[PDB]
Amino acid sequence: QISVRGLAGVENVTELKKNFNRHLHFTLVKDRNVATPRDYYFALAHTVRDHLVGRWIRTQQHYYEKDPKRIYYLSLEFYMGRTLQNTMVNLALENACDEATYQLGLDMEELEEIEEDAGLGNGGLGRLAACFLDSMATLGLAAYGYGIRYEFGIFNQKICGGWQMEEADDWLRYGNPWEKARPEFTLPVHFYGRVEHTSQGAKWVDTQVVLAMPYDTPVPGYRNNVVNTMRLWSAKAPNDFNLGYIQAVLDRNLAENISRVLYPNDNFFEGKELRLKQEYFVVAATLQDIIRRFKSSTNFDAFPDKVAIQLNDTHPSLAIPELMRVLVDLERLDWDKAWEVTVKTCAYTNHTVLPEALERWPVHLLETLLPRHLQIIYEINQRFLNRVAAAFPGDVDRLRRMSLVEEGAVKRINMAHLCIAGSHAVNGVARIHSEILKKTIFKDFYELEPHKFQNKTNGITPRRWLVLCNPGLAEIIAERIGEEYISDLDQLRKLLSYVDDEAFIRDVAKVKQENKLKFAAYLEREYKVHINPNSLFDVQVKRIHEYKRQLLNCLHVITLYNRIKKEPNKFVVPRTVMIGGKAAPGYHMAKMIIKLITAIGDVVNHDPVVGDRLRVIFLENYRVSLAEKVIPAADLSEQISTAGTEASGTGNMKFMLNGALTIGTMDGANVEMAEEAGEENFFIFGMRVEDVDRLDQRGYNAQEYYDRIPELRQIIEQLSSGFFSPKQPDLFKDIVNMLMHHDRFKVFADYEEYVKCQERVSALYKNPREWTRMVIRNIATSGKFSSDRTIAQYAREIWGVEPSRQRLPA
Amino acid sequence: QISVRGLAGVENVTELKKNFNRHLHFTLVKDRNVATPRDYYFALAHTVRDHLVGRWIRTQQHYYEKDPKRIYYLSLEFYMGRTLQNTMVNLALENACDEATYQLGLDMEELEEIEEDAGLGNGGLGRLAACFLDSMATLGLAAYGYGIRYEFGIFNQKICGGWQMEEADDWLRYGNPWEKARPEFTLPVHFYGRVEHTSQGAKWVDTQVVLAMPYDTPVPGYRNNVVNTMRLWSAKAPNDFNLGYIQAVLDRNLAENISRVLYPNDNFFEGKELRLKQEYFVVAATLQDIIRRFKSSTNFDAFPDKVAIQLNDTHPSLAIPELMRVLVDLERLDWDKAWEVTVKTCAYTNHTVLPEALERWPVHLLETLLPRHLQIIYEINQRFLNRVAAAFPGDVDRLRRMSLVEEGAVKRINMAHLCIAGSHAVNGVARIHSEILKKTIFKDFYELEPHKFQNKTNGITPRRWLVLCNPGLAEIIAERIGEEYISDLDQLRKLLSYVDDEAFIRDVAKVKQENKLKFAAYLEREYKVHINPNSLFDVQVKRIHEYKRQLLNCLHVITLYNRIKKEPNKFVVPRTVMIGGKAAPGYHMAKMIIKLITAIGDVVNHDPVVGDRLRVIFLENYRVSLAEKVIPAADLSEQISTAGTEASGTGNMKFMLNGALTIGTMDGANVEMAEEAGEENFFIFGMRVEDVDRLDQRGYNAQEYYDRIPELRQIIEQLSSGFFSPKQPDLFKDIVNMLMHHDRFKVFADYEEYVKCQERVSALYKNPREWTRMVIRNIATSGKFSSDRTIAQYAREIWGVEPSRQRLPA
Ligand SMILES: O=C(NC(=O)c1ccc2ccccc2c1)N[C@@H]1O[C@H](CO)[C@@H](O)[C@H](O)[C@H]1O
Ligand SMILES: O=C(NC(=O)c1ccc2ccccc2c1)N[C@@H]1O[C@H](CO)[C@@H](O)[C@H](O)[C@H]1O
Ligand SMILES: O=C(NC(=O)c1ccc2ccccc2c1)N[C@@H]1O[C@H](CO)[C@@H](O)[C@H](O)[C@H]1O
Ligand SMILES: O=C(NC(=O)c1ccc2ccccc2c1)N[C@@H]1O[C@H](CO)[C@@H](O)[C@H](O)[C@H]1O
Ligand SMILES: O=c1[nH]cnc2c1ncn2[C@@H]1O[C@H](COP(=O)(O)O)[C@@H](O)[C@H]1O
Ligand SMILES: O=c1[nH]cnc2c1ncn2[C@@H]1O[C@H](COP(=O)(O)O)[C@@H](O)[C@H]1O
Ligand SMILES: *Cc1c(COP(=O)(O)O)cnc(C)c1O
Ligand SMILES: *Cc1c(COP(=O)(O)O)cnc(C)c1O
Repeated sequence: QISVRGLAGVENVTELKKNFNRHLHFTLVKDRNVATPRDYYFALAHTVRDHLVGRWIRTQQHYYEKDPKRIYYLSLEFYMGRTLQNTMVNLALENACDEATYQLGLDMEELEEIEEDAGLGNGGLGRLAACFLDSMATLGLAAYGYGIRYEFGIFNQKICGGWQMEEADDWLRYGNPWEKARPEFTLPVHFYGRVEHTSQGAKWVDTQVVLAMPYDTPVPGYRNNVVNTMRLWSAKAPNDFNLGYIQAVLDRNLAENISRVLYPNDNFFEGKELRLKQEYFVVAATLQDIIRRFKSSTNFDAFPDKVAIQLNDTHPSLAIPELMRVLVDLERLDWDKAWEVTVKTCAYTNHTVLPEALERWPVHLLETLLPRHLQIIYEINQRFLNRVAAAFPGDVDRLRRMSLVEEGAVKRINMAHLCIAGSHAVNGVARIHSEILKKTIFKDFYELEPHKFQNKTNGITPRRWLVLCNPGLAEIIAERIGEEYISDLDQLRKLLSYVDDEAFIRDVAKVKQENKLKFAAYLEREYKVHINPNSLFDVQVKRIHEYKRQLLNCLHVITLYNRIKKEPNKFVVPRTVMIGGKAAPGYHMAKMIIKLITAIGDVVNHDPVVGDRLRVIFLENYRVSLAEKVIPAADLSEQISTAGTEASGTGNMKFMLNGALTIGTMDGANVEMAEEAGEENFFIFGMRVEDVDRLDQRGYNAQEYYDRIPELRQIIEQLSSGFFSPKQPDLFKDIVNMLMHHDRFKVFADYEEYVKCQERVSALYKNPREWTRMVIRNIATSGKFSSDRTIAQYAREIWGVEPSRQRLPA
Repeated sequence: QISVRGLAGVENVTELKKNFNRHLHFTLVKDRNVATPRDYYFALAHTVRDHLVGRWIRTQQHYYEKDPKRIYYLSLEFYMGRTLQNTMVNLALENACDEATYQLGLDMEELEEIEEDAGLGNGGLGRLAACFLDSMATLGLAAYGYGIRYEFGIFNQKICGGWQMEEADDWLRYGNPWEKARPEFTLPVHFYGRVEHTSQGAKWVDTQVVLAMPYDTPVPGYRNNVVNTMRLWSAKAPNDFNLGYIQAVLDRNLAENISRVLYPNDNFFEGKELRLKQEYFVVAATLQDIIRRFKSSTNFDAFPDKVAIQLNDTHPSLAIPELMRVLVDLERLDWDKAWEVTVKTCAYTNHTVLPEALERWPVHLLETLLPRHLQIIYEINQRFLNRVAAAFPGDVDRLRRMSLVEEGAVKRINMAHLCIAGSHAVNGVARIHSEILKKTIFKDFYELEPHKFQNKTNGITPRRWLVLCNPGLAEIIAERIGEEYISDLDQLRKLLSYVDDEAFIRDVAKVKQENKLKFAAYLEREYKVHINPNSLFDVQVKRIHEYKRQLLNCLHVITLYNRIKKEPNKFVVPRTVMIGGKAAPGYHMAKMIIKLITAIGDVVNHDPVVGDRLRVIFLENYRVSLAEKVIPAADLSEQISTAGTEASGTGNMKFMLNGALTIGTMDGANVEMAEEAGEENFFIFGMRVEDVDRLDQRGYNAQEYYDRIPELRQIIEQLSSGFFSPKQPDLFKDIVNMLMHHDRFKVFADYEEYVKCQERVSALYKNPREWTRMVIRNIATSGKFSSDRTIAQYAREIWGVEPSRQRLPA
């Protein structure tokens, strides 16, 4: 049908059809007469999966032969989404499979909807790991993703009476065709025990053993025949575990609980023992694999030349003392040499400056669970603080500020300080964020070792986030500039010469309209809600956090409603305001915000005077597969975090690539986005970081804004009096109290500028031609935000390896 | 190589080789360079598995079209063993696969040793279900086996310091290629709750729900292209289960524990709640399947014409009140009509007369877990006792004896009485056992309803228990009488005309010698123990129970040892005495017996004066795959239970088919075996049932035997004084105390006759020609003990269906 989806040759189509029928019969044990749509999905999945095998075996044997430097990306989260369409895209099989299934009397898009998301992450950090794997494979790097195979990923969100309910994400129920179990490569992981000091150094003894069983998932590069591996560990009890009899067998669950469920708290660090076990589990098993592979090529001098370990946040920070443990205790290397190797091997990426999110493990937990690692941490700390004292003699306060050990009621280990000490590179994820790191929370470390600190601005893969989710846009772009931009997104700059092209303007606007029509139909079919497809699609999708300020969006929505009620017969640009995202289960305020959004919707959507001029919809169960649907349909992207709080954002980039304009603060990657597109092509508002700082020094008084802005006062009165909850008039008292007395994120301070900026958005939307021209200027300058660019910078500036777009033989 | 293993045609061999290579590549994702023997096993397994698919689909669709009466065999145990060789045998693929693998440079027998046993049973009852499935498929019956997919089967037995240790049987660790998960056919099972009485009858409400997910395993008939299904249920938590958040997800384990582990207690009934849950779980899920299939053909009059349910012991006895529940509560049938349907549908098989093994569930457990079923049981009981009162007016003691409710400190439900009341047929498993049922424990029920009581003497499948495990014997038999005996074992009678045939005598003896050589080599390679292959292989393998009297065997062994020590320079027939079997983990005496056997071995095997004239070996981890090795190697089969205690035995039949002579009491199927072969061709000794009865009336005094038999006294003195345990002289005091003061099984009473009979065995073994001639007379008359005969009797006399050896189209 469309060019970017590849060739549908007679020979390929015939072959796909017969392999489909073979799998239906031999693999699924069904015949056409009782087969369901799910059976058909699995037959297709197995058929496409077959095409990965040869490339996967030969990629991995190629690495064994050529022995390049290996990149190990350690993460507790890999937010992969669906795999079927992505595999077809990267293998150039999409049109062929579409034709093959059409000829068998099936709709491939319907079959694609059956696949469960691999929801093994919370949001941005987990999705970044997924985009990175795609880019590393596309750039021909010998890269491995290592994590945990959670039996249950991020919870499915149900909305009941306006409240979030959580249910288990049983994503493995029907099986996972994309994983290959490797029980033969099972490895032991140790917990508890005690440290014994012999003549020949320390020994960790009397441990409890949990087995780590790997499951391998292929990661195909874009049309380069490279297939890398994501290896995820599953927890298994040893066979003599607890070995009255029946209870001992049932107690195996205790060991296997390690890989049972993803922790869904993305707001606040909680020192839970099970989480600590997960963190060590992934680290201990992974490092054995790394070392095995390094030995199968005595001398650890060459270790950093052959191995890079990237830590996705501090979550796998135990890699640093674990590497030291193995090198010192098992390999008998001297401390200083082991430390040199460790530092040159490890690099650390930070994802937030919010103090409550930083990992600070109680010493008493580490003492019980990992006694040897605590000893090693103490020794790392002593040697590090000796270096600080020599560099800054007499600066006693610096010593306590930089210590890996935090003093207080409970002693804690600062995992971020551990990561900086033990890594040769530390990076933030957007230019402003990396600057904030050097000026604020890690200032002392930057002064000691300035060379360690880098920036690596985030990116997204243009495969999933353009070609897969928005084929209509990919095609109209390809018609003008060819197909090379898919693996070289900078080429989108060529589209600037089409900003005055009448055909292209019309095509861009047509693709958006079709996407909006498709999404409007999806909302009725799956959720029974009606929307006007001619309205401006105003979208804020991301996890629910106070710093992300969904509340500020709520205030604007109520303002528009109140303005309509005040002057009903005046014209306003119709809007469909869509807010979606999950709240961490223990985050009370976030759960209240969800309830507020639905409550606003209940009043607004049923007011006859409003009509179809304003609609407020909460998008339930926001996840990767839903993002692929809503983002192509969006007109306006809400990126409205308080300046200095959102480290980067990546959703922002997805919307820019897909033809939405952005209303945003100068925060995270928004700054660089506006810089690329031009500030005149961006809807920028609000305090800058400097203005926030000035307000903090003076003290933030919300009452001032309430007193001086009548429209804001009205909203607060409505909230307080029970206008949005007639049967429970005090329902939103917590929200009001927070806004008035303890708002860390200064919602009121940005309100006026936000409302004014929103008026400028509505004004431009009235001029479809000028709206679309500005859209073209955004799409054309989105190239920097490809994760291919990001990964190439990691490769060259941190890992010390060269990327290549060169094909492996098919 | 050998004829009975089928053809190895050029076309088949070429096809098997390429499909093997395809699976290695596409299914296992390996290449020849890093593939291990386990990978090669799985490639072969998948290759053979492919050949089952077409036949499986067409057998099941054939049943849907022809709508025959369906047989449902309900069991908590299916002791299947390995599947690969059995599948090859039944499909006539063995020689072809042997050649195919040979040409790829592999040894198929080595690959076969990699497969784990499916150890989903304890012993005879579980293995009977497995033999029955094979025979039902071979006789073309529309039969389904329904049970539980235990994650852990019967424990692996390790011997440490002479003691049994149990470890988890993690049989699913590497995957199971023989099962097909059917998550789409998941069904709900209800527990707890309460009973509500409305105008429209009773309702069971406020229940907890556990999901039952089926896994299907193919059961191929012998070369008839029939492939039946064994459906095993796995427990799954519903997605809103317990739905702080983390704990709720981890608590899903509580629901899923239902199918976690097989209960290994085969001696003593224990009223454990988890076991009750298992029993209802299998029954509730199975009955929904039965009813669904019956409806997919309103009128339940025809239900018994289309459905037979066979209860393997009382373990699935809840089927009776569950069927009543569904018919009365859900389908709205009147009680009397539902009861008529239930009785005509169900039949019950008893496997023991020992009172401690009978299921007697505390009322308080049923009240909490299954409140509606308890109400139904009470109602069944009232109506049943009304019938008894009308038949035997004024007989008040009969009423309390026959009641399903047992009075006492704790009220209990007698599940056996429930089964008799609710079944149209009740059978024992050997003629003497069925007679004992009618004369003793079920006498009252027999007097009320004599027509219900039947005999169905047990059998074993000649596929697994001759062709598979003893191909050498199968071949020499086939050379003389052809191949038809494999599915018509009565044809073995033709071998009587070869009893004086010199060539055949030599061939029978040669096959035995080769089997003994092969097993002697196995013992050295896998267990590092040396044996004389020229000695008489004296074998007792079965679960360790007091009634089975492994202790009597022990007494004989010590007698031979003491006789040798008394007259060292006298000639005795050399013996290798092999005892093997698992003890239930909580059965203290059985664990002591194992320790005694190893302790005897420790003294006997290291006495220089003994030499290689006597060896005592405990066969560790006795299971189906080990039985297939040891049984073909045996010369003497020990079947020495106290008369009236072993309901049938089936091991006895396996040994008879494989060319061993039997030393046994007139117990269980031994009686019929001796009747078939002729008493002159059997080594019969000891008390008959009548003699045991006479001894009980008088009172059994063990002291009498101790006082009057000097050789017995010596052994007891040796045991008491610490001759077999020098460092713990009182180790065996429990054994001695039991033998002297509370032996339910009269070990001393059979001692003299047993020892004398053993002398007659040794005498015959000195004459190899006459030994072998008697062996031929045994093999020739073993035909009755085919499970094909057993199943044909069930079919005709209980289920009301005709068997057929007719092929389905390939
Ligand atoms: O589709 C599957 N088919 C079988 O296991 C299968 C196929 C044919 C069979 C023929 C005879 C007997 C068993 C069979 C099982 N298995 C599924 O494979 C998935 C992807 O590898 C895996 O995730 C599932 O756990 C498994 O059920
Ligand atoms: O998603 C993020 N964090 C999490 O999901 C997360 C996960 C586990 C946590 C555990 C304890 C405390 C905070 C946690 C946050 N961070 C986001 O990372 C993106 C990728 O760099 C970035 O664009 C966002 O600005 C950042 O908030
Ligand atoms: O052998 C298996 N292979 C795969 O799952 C497989 C094969 C090829 C693949 C290619 C690319 C990505 C994943 C793949 C998985 N799976 C096993 O199938 C068994 C039998 O059906 C089942 O019991 C095991 O659970 C499963 O690991
Ligand atoms: O194996 C048997 N029983 C068990 O394994 C078993 C299983 C679970 C139990 C639970 C509670 C009490 C006893 C149990 C026995 N019985 C044997 O059945 C054979 C087949 O009919 C028969 O040949 C044997 O004589 C009988 O002991
Ligand atoms: O010992 C070896 N001999 C030959 N090939 C090997 C060996 N070790 C690893 N390989 C190849 O490297 C691939 C990946 O190995 P892994 O990354 O260590 O798991 C395998 O699939 C093999 O093709
Ligand atoms: O609804 C039906 N239409 C056609 N075939 C069916 C239908 N129901 C069952 N079958 C056939 O019967 C087989 C076994 O079904 P089951 O025993 O009910 O699980 C299936 O594999 C089908 O081939
Ligand atoms: C991209 C993405 C995110 C990250 O969005 P931000 O707006 O950067 O927080 C979160 N969830 C999903 C499902 C995503 O795809
Ligand atoms: C046949 C068999 C049994 C039954 O043996 P009996 O001697 O009849 O108790 C027990 N276990 C296994 C593994 C068997 O094969």
